[PDB]
Parts: sequence; C-alpha cells; structure tokens
Amino acid sequence: SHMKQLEDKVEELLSKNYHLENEVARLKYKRNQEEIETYYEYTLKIEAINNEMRKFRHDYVNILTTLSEYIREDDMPGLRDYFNKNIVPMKDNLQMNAIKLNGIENLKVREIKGLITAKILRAQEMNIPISIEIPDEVSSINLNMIDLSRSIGIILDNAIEASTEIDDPIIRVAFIESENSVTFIVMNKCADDIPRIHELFQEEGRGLGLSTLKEIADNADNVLLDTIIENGFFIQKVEIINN
Amino acid sequence: GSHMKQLEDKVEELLSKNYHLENEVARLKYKRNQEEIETYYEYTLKIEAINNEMRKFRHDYVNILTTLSEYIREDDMPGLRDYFNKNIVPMKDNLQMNAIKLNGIENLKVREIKGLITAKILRAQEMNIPISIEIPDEVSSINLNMIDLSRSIGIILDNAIEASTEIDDPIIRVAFIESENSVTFIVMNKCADDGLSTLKEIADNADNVLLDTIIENGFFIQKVEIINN
Repeated sequence: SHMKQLEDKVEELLSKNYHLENEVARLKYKRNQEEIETYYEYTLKIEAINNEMRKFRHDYVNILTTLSEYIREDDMPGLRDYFNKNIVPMKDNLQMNAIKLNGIENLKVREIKGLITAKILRAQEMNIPISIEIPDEVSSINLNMIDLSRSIGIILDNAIEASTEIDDPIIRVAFIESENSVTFIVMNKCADDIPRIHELFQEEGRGLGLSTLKEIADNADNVLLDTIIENGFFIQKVEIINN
Repeated sequence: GSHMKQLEDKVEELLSKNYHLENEVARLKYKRNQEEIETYYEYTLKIEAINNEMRKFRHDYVNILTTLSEYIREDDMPGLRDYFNKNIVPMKDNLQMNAIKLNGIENLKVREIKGLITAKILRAQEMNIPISIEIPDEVSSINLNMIDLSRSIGIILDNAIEASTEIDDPIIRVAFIESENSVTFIVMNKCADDGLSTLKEIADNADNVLLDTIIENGFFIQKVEIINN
C-alpha cells in the first residue's frame, strides 16, 4: 500500500540518520584526539626550549662570576688579562649573532617566524655557524600551519643534532619563491667521523622524523620533498606549490 | 488525515535532519579545526616570548661586558668591585625574595605579553626611541583571550613606534594599572606636527574592553581597559 511505504520510509530515514549520527560522533572524537595530541606536543616543545634557554643563560652568568677571584685578590692585571682573553670576545660573537638574525626579516609568515628564530638561537648558543637567506619577502605558504611547523622543526632539528659532533659545522637556511611556489632549504655539512652504531640507536630522532616528514609530504600533492648529498653536504628541500 | 499528514511530515523532517547531519559530516571532515589552530597560535606566542627573553638577555649581557670593559680600560678596580657586588652577585644569586622589589617589565607575570613588550622595547632601542615601562604592582592575569590581548597590545605599540620615527627626541611610555575592578594598558608617545581596524574589531566584540584615544600637548595616548569577570 501507499501509507505503508511512508511507514517503511520513516524507518529507513531513521536508520540513515542513526548511521550519520555515529559518523559525526566518530569524527568529533578524532578531532578531539587531534586537538589533544597538538596541545601536548606543543606544550612539551615549549618546556624543552624554555629549559634549554635557561641553561644557556645560566652558563653566561656563571662566566661573569669567574671574575670574583681577581676582584677579591684586588688583582686588576690578572682580571684585565683573564677578561680580555676569555670574556670580552663573547661580546663580538653576540653582536655577530644579532646581525645573522636580521636574515629572517623577509619571512612574513608569522606562523613559523617564532619557530625559525628559536632554532637559530639554539644553533647560535650551541656555537654552530648558521645563516638564513630570504632574498624576497615570503608572505604566504600553501600548507597547514601544523604540518609546515612540524616539517621545518624536523629538518632544522636534524641539521642541528647532526652538527653537534662535527669539527667545523655550518647550517644554511633559505626560503625562495618563484611565482609558482615557495621552497624551504636546509643545507648542513655531513660528518667525517661517522658515529659508532651504539652511540646512535635507542629504545624527531632523525630517521624516525624523516618518515613522519615523508608522511606529511606524501599526504599533500602540492608539497615536494627532496634529499640531496652534494659536495659533502646534506640538503633537505621542501617545495610548496600555490596549487 | 492526521496519520498520512504526520507520516508525510515525518519523511520531510527526517530528510532535513539527514541534510543537516550530512553538512556536519562535511564540516568535520573538510573545514579547518579552529580549536587546533588556536592552540597552535597560542604556542607561537609562547615561543616568541622565549625568543624575545633570550634576545633581551643577550642585549643586557653585552651592556654588562661593555661596563666591565670600561672599568678595566679605566684601571678602576674600586668601581668594578662596587658594580660586581651590586649587580652581578645578585644576578648569580637570583633570589625569588628579590621579586618584591622589581617594579617595571619584571612585574608583568603574563609570559606571552612580557615577551611581546620586550620585542617592542628592543625594536625601539634599535631606532633610538627611548621607552619607559611603568608597572608598579605585579600583573598576573588579564581578562582577554591571549590571542586578542597579544594582537591589541602589539598594534598599539606599533602605532607609537611608527609615530616616533618622524620626530627628534621621541619617547614612548607604557603602563599596566590593576584596580580591584580592571587592568588598564596605556601607551603615550611624543608627536610631530599633525593596521588599527583589526583593533577596533576586537574592542567592539568585547563588552569588558574599552578602547580610548587622547591628544594632550605634543604627545598621543592610546588606552585599553579590560574589566575582570
């Protein structure tokens, strides 16, 4: 009958809404887990960076206190000598550090400016030579904040950790832009002394971070990853097309 | 009759509902997670504060290295002794109890806003614009979300700094004032001879945020009162 088809209809629409309502609830739960991962990841990142900066600052203030002995002994010659030999050159290293930081002024993507500055400060305070080159202003990059930040963080963290053993490390950073796309490049000097295997393996961490980096690259068609060794340098390139 | 009526209306209503759940699935699948983005902007504000703390520390350390250098070049052990005792021993000691003293940028206990103002102090220092901070009482909390509080303070100080570039003998004065009823942020700058829309937006979408301007004898005032809840 007619009427019976309606009854039959109301039923199958209620079933349809049931299934949809289960899908919405599942998607809300996935989005909830994602906000939680993002919160804890980034809140831990701030801690580790905060704590590292405080350490650097502690080393600096300690160095000033090595003067105390010369002052207590009223020994200006010994102080003059120690200070000119050991302390006063910091002030030049620090004036140069400040100069290199002006290299990020053309980065007009606020979302990642803090992140890049933090990595440059960390390299500088680890006494790893680092330069950043942004020949033209870059005001737009066509990749979600979270992924772009995670990509940059991994590449710069790899370049920095790989640089801590090396005798004469350098890191070079660049953002360039065609009218087609933006390309993020990090160059670092490869080591000569290769580590022992046991000094490298455990129970971010370079090779892991590179796959979760490949993850992000694969799951965007407009982001092109490249990994190059050229004249004793490791080069990580990520191109993001305005497509 | 009323059965057919109500059945037909039921199929209609369930179609709308199916329509609107279909929309909610699409939004959750395909639109950006605003909450996750806000978490990420809030993370950026903290790392900017950390960066500006370390840049301020470097600028301050360089000045200590300069001061020491001068005492040494002057062969002046007495001066150096008094300076080291009065400024470096305590910096090394770094006593919490010494906090009850500090009345300036040191009284701004909102990590992200202190970092932002440190950025603006350094920016001004580079452009030879003198800048005073008046925070007499400690300021632990402010009743505007970090993102809007940050954008608002930054625009007001950007205004002051841009305005101060044309002038000779410029100055910028910054203050945070806590009543029992509100927090009030004031910025004053010297004037020459005479963006901020995103700012007006924020004050118009906040009942507890009162944005004020004043012209007062060759110096401009910007003021924001944020009432507690």
